[PDB]
Amino acid sequence: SGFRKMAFPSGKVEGCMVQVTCGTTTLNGLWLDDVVYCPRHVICTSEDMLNPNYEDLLIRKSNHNFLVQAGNVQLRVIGHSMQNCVLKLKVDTANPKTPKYKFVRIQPGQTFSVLACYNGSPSGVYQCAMRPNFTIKGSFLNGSCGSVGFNIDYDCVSFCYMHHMELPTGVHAGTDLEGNFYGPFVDRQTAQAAGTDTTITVNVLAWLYAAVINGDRWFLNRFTTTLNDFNLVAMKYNYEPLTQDHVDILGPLSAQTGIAVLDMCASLKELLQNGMNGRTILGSALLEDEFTPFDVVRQCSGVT
Amino acid sequence: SGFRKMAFPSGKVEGCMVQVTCGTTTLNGLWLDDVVYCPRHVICTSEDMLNPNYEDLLIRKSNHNFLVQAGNVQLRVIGHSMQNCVLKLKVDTANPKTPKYKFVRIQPGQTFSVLACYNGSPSGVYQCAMRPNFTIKGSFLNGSCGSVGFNIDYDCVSFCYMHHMELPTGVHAGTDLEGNFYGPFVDRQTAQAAGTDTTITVNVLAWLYAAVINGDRWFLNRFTTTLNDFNLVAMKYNYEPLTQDHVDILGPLSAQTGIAVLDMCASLKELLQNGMNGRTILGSALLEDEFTPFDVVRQCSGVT
Ligand SMILES: Cc1ccncc1NC(=O)CNc1ccnc2ccccc12
Ligand SMILES: Cc1ccncc1NC(=O)CNc1ccnc2ccccc12
Repeated sequence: SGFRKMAFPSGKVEGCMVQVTCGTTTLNGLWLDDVVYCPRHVICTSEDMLNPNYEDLLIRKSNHNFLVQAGNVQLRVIGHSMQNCVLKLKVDTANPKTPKYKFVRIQPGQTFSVLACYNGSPSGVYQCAMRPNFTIKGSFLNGSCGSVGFNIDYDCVSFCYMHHMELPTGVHAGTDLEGNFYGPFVDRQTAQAAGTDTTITVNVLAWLYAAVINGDRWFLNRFTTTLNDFNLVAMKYNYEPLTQDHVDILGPLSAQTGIAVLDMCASLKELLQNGMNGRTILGSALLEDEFTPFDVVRQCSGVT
Repeated sequence: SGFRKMAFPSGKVEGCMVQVTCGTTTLNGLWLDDVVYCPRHVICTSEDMLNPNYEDLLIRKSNHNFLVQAGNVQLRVIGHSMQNCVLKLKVDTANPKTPKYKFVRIQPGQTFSVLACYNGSPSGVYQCAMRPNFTIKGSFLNGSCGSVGFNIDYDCVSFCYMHHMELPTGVHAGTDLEGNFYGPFVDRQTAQAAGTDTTITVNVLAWLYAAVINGDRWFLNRFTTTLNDFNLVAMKYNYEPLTQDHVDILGPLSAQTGIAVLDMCASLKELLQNGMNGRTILGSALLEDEFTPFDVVRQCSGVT
């Protein structure tokens, strides 16, 4: 039935997007209840970003300096406060489109959808994974800051990410909705080392299970391996070591296909050692790692 | 700044999704104004699909046999009619969430977003291209029929696709919103030849331009070619012949990067003849063809 890099339907998040302007800086804000959440660097100019003292910069700002616009209507700001790297702008109006929501701090290797916005307007939606090095490989231009990452469980939107920075390497960094950066990144225009990015092994295996379910099975072999043998190969190819927790999470996929997790590990071991030999898996010529075992189950069962 | 397979924000389409049930068959409908559009095979059972006489099947159906539910509310059906392969159910209530919309019949090689739905509920959104052989490589399970493909220009939703069939080959077929199938496909569970699928050359070139803009330039070479020389190579590798119209559409990308279209064709010629040599372009190990020149411009400029 096909397998696609699917994002969650973004409607519930679109109704929360606002434009936040402070001075000459305009970025996106997330309006939930009577609070607008945005990156605190909205108070910075291009030159302030080199070494900003956010506490000192914010002291020169009053409620009337934060211009919040939701579509064509202006929100009245009645409070402002900084929480880690996010500003919380209390407005006098609760967002009538506020969905049921939670703020969650996701784990590296987990996936989420990103609603890229400019001037408080949504332009696109795509599915991302938080890399093991806590960066995301997104698509963000000047003005995209404040764009959010989220997951949806039936009617509840779990916000997990807010975009803040583009590192000199072209990868992206941001925070959870409490303003805490994922990784060692800071909201300062300085050289920031994004460590070694490893491949999310459990996700590659989940995607191999999705491939078998959807017809792609050329890579299945007559071999098996052990967790320790597989991890020797995984280390060599900069893959995250596979744990018994990862094996357990792959349990439903192993049960559905009848292919034991360690047998799938042996297929992955051979793909790592021999490459794809000019072939593809689910329309890809590389090992895809941005589908969790939960994503594979969800897509293969049609969870709405 | 990164480059992602971005879909349009699906909010405007989510508010149009309804569940249509006829007999024991349930699929998705598109509610716009006082009309619900759905595949006419909603009137078929599993056995009817082998050789259905839609006119005869529809005659045994009355307005009260079509159960349309939008969320938790039931729509009253006051009219029903078949237009090509779609049923148009006139309801007594205009959809209050009807966006500004158009029905457009896209060209092969063009792209669009798909809002996959089950029981009238959205589960995911992904970006597709209508293949040159008029199939789409989607992600659709039982119940996904009636899910729609669309494009968005500021506030206007152009609906281009409605999902109808999964061919025995695992690829998908459907119609425009007037019920006309893309390609030679019929809404009958029979063997249907999806012809040779070619690579959308103009899209690969547009994606190579996106790669250069975003930093990936290893594939740029000291060579040039002509349209005829390039098309000899394109024919050998089952690529669509490049025309002067395609060169003209790539004009803005050629202007932005300073790389002439024929020079980009020479890079593509060498990638076709020599492969990627174990390297990647925009995180892909194959030549991506599901980004039009318009998509590349839109994403690189941040059109909301
Ligand atoms: C440009 C971009 C693209 C993708 N993702 C993120 C960004 N920008 C950043 O990393 C942060 N940049 C800025 C933070 C605060 N004030 C700023 C004021 C003027 C200009 C830039 C500012
Ligand atoms: C299964 C699927 C997955 C992805 N895309 C499409 C489909 N199904 C089809 O091609 C059409 N199938 C059916 C059309 C009408 N009535 C039907 C009644 C019972 C069962 C199936 C019916």
